[PDB]
Amino acid sequence: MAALTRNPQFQKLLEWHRANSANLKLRELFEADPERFNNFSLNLNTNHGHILVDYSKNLVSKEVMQMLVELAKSRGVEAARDNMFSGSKINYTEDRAVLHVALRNRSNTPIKVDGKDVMPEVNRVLDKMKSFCQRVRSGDWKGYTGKSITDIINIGIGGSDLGPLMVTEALKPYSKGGPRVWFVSNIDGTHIAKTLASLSPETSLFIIASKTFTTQETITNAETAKEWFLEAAKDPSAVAKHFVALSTNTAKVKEFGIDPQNMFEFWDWVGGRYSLWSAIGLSIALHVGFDHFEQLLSGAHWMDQHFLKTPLEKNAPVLLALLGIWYINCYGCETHALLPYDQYMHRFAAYFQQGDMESNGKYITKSGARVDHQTGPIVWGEPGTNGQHAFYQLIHQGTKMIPCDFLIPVQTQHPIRKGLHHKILLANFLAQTEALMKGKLPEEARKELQAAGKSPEDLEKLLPHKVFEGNRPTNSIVFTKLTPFILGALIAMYEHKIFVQGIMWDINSFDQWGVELGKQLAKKIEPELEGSSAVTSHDSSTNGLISFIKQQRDTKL
Amino acid sequence: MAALTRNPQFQKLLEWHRANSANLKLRELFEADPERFNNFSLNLNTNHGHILVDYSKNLVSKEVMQMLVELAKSRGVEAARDNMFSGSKINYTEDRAVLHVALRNRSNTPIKVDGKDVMPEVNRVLDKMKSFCQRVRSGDWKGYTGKSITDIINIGIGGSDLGPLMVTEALKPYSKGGPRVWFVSNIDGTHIAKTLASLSPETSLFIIASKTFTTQETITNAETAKEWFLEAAKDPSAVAKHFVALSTNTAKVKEFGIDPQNMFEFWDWVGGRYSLWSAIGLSIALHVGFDHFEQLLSGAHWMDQHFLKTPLEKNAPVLLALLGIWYINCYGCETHALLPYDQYMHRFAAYFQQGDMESNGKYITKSGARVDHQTGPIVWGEPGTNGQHAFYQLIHQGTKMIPCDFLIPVQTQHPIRKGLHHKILLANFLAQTEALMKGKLPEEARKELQAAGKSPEDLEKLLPHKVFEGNRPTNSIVFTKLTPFILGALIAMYEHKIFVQGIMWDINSFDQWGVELGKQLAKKIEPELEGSSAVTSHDSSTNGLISFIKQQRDTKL
Ligand SMILES: O=C(O)[C@H](O)[C@@H](O)[C@H](O)[C@H](O)COP(=O)(O)O
Ligand SMILES: O=C(O)[C@H](O)[C@@H](O)[C@H](O)[C@H](O)COP(=O)(O)O
Repeated sequence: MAALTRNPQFQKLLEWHRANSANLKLRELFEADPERFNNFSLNLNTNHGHILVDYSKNLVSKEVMQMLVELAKSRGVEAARDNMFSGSKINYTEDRAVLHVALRNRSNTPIKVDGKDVMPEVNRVLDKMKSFCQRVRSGDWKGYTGKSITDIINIGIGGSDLGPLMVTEALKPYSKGGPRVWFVSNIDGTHIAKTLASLSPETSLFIIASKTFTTQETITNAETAKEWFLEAAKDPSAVAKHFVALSTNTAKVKEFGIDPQNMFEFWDWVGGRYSLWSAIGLSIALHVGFDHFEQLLSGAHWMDQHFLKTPLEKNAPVLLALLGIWYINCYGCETHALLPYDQYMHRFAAYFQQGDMESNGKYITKSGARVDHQTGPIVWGEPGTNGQHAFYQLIHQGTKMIPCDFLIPVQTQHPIRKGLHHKILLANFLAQTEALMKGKLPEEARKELQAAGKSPEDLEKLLPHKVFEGNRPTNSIVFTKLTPFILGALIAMYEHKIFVQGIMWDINSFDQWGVELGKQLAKKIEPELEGSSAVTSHDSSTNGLISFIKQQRDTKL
Repeated sequence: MAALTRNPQFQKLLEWHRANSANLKLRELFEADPERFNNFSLNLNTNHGHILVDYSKNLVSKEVMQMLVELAKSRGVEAARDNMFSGSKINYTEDRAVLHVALRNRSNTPIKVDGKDVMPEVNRVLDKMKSFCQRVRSGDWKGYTGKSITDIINIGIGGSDLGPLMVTEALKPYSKGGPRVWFVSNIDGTHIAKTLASLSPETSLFIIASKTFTTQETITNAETAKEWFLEAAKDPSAVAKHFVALSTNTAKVKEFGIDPQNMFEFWDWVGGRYSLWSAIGLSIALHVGFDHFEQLLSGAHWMDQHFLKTPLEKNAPVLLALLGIWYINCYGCETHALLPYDQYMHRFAAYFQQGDMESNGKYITKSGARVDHQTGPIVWGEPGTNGQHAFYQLIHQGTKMIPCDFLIPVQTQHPIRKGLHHKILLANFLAQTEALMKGKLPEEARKELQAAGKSPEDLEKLLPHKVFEGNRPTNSIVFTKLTPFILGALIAMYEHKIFVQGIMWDINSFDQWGVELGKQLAKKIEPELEGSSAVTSHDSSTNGLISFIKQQRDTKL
């Protein structure tokens, strides 16, 4: 047994679910209570736009929410939160603080690690980033032939890739006057090859993004970039004009051959999947300008303050977390879908697929005991409206329960045709959650079949296929506009959702020991692939696949 | 109850699972039997490359596979397949044939629908596509000001978008000397707006891809494109040089104002999510050339013939389907991950997320019974190695069982640094499935921590976190090279896997009444967004969300 399952508030919740959950029907919940939306939503005013978190289309009553809040309290969420914010070493397996909140601490109130305020160094690096952004964006920073930089290439993977990629994509309209940004991440040589093919060494600046500065994919990609660069420049001293580093590892940055003044530092208490707020966000700041980067940080700071100050029962990330606990630990739902009705947000789901799954895909608790309950869900999704044509069939008429978060800005960045496209986009956003809740009754579908001129036989056969059970719960998250500030608040909101769930499960949201085995085994296989000799050192499958590779790699097609 | 659960071969399978599955341990299965790879893999020689389907790292024995094959026979898979290939109207809810196999029927053996061979019309459209491709790609086809076409823009959604998108991405190296290709799909105005900003009306050719030619997103996007075009051209006759249609609806194509000689026809028996093989594939053929499109079709034809003629026990799509049934209906796994170790394949998982989930996300059977068992899984994934740094933490050390298909070409399109990148990519591909299979025992992790220099205290604290339980099953699908032919074979293989699972569940893989519902939903909300008036006609959530939209849409940020 584990902390969560031994908790009496959890036991009460589970027993309530067993006895009563069959009585929960969304249609009836709304019919019984005209104040339902009012009581089961949060309209947050940030002073820079509103964020409406509408959780009313969920399979919860007032009683269920009360039990969930009581569980958050009795799992120590409030104390755990305060410990994060104060610099306690809550990443217990690595003995590190967890301080992405410090990166965006706009108030500059001291946050101490080992008795020392981290804010001076946070701000020093931010100042460095700002200066660098001015130099590059103005054209003052020259390439080896004296030309202004037109292209920036981030080289990094996972935490050193997805954040900057997702954010630059989401904030594309804010990039006027900024250099083009490219993201190279996969070791697959296709990635760097196709990127370099469209670039000039004279006007391209590479950003080597790596906490450790030892990740194989990133260092290999970086060395490939440098080789390509030096082929043209034929001068090792020119590297300082075209390569900068975002890292915690001064020594390995120097060994690679980058100028010490070209290093933008971060700290061990910045987790990779929580790092876009640090030096790692340099490509964001370059692309959209430092002012917009500061706005992004400020939005996160607003949400941090909301999370810190707000009673749990009306605390947005807490409520989202609690709904997830309900669906995961009581209903047994494996997945959570993120469905932004926004093309600019097209990498948002992929970002939180990392942020969520790498954080909470854990099975060992703080005491060292194995969990005897579910932890993190599989996170997935694609932007609306496309999903409606693609996998919503399964959401509407399959055999899985799938909690979905639908997200949309009220105002579009592109109000073409006098807002026609956005009107339609909004209408779909609204209609889909409504339909997921309501479904379609036999009496409704029957009349439709009759009106279509179906024979009595055809109607009878078709009817069950046209009926939708509904009762599919959703969150609707609606915000004034997707500005840098609002985007920052939204990312931070989900960061804190993930944190609350982790605390409740008694797991460490901030380590990632599960990547180690794959890395070890790959290092062993790498040298074995070279040459013609048979590999027999593994299981028959691994050996068999290697044999196939060696046999097939010289075939001409 | 339903056909599957009433089936005695299924109940035998399930009973065996209950009694025996806990005793299946992958590490031990491989140690006990050096022939395991040999007995649980298929090395397919297509004469244009090999496809190795290695299913040996699955939680199966000879006996499990025997029971699964017997179940497939009991469920009448072979007869159902033959019926699909013969043009029987197996899409029973829409009374339609299901004949994507006819689209790529290179043999030209007659396939009849309603007594009439479909092949002459299939080939007539293919010939038209070929002629059009030559004219555009050669530069002969001129725009309204007399310039060659430089950009092609597919406008379509769902089945009319994702296939052409995924395939042109996957076959990018084959696009030298072809026009740039763009995909516009979302109604979100951002999609068309950002596309048009990069284009000239003089040199852009639009492809309106829509089976019905009534889909709201597509027709709206098309009308927006046409307005933009006509603002520049100022001549309705110029539309014929810049707009073509891929459709079954001649009348609606004419209504939109497209030249009848600019219409590339397909048929009702071509499902949208099975349509890239038809006229819908025109953007593929324009981008990579008709010869490469023909190779794509040929590869699918090879796999069709494999599916049609091979005994079930050695039939690749059947075996993949059966392994899925094992994990879905016996283990209860909600999801299936597709993990291609290939950047060009970056939209492959998204494509089959649609192909699989829209096909098999169903709950009514052929008999009209509601299923009392699971149907289609949630399909998801991202290319390796990035996934290793995003969500593999959860796959390795979470609380979910997740069947994964790992896919890779032996030969890379970009053998940079003398093959160094691809070597590392292959090493990771192999290591990850080995790691998922093997895990790491407490005693193995203990020895590692001891050797690392950890104190008895630090070791004990860290130990449980370093343990990998393993026993996580995978498929490895390795192919000589990702050519058009091999890609075609791989897509068809998964199409047929989906088909087999559908037959076994007794559902219609080929309708989409949930998607049809969708296309009926937003029309009611649309007029309610106009004006400042409060909406009280829906449930309080829909009402409240509409109120928020109206309150927030004029705010200046
Ligand atoms: O924080 C994380 O999400 C993980 O630790 C991981 O995804 C990490 O970010 C990458 O492996 C890049 O690591 P480096 O920044 O050290 O190159
Ligand atoms: O076949 C499918 O998978 C679905 O029917 C759906 O995804 C369809 O492709 C789109 O709604 C576009 O429909 P049109 O091609 O008619 O515009």
